[PDB]
Amino acid sequence: RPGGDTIFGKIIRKEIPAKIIFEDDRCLAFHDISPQAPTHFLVIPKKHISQISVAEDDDESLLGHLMIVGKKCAADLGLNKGYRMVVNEGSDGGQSVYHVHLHVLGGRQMHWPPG
Amino acid sequence: GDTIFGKIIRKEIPAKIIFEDDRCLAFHDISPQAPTHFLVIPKKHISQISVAEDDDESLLGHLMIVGKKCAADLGLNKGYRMVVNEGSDGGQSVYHVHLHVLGGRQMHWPPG
Ligand SMILES: Nc1nc2c(ncn2[C@@H]2O[C@H](COC(=O)NCc3ccccc3)[C@@H](O)[C@H]2O)c(=O)[nH]1
Ligand SMILES: [Cl-]
Repeated sequence: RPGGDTIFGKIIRKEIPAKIIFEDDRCLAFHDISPQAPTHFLVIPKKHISQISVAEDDDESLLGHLMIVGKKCAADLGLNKGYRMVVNEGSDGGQSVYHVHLHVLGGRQMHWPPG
Repeated sequence: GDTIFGKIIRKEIPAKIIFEDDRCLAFHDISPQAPTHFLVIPKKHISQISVAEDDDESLLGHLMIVGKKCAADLGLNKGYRMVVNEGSDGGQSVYHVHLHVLGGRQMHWPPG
């Protein structure tokens, strides 16, 4: 099954419901079920890549597309004071789902350090 | 307007450079928030991610690929966190797009 069987692969194939913000042939943006800010969504590739550390050189356009879609969705959601984009890698990064994903958080002041 | 990151790209002030190519520069953060904390920045002056153009897509992805390669070279085998801040709520400190890469300790949740 295209996208794999992580929760995110299931969401891509409409097998598990999600609150979808934007969808194209390359990616999907949807709200996080455990939000850490008043607005907290995810942008994921439809292609399954387990983690950023194994992304290939030719994935550059796709990874950049996640950011472009993320910033467009943030504007569409009225995050006019800004937002934070996060990619978690591995154990120290706090990655819990091994399908690459970009978090976008806003609607409150984000603090430093970022975790 | 120019920023301190422009000065770093132009080699006018020092930074501990990790990697450079024709289109980006990676260097250690002067105010590190983890045992390893570096930045990957485009040489093109994009002020913030909110104004990035569609044609910049692959350049933005290039920052992430460079970041992950630098992280491996710096020994971050247990993982790391990549961050882009936008605007005041995002805590963006310099108005030149930059990818933070942090590791060498457990990163926590929420991410700020
Ligand atoms: N809509 C929807 N979102 C989901 C679902 N199952 C998971 N998620 C979200 O995926 C993200 C994965 O994040 C990471 O990999 N690291 C962040 C993290 C997570 C836990 C503890 C510490 C850090 C998390 O923020 C989840 O809330 C789902 O069924 N539906
Ligand atoms: Cl910043």
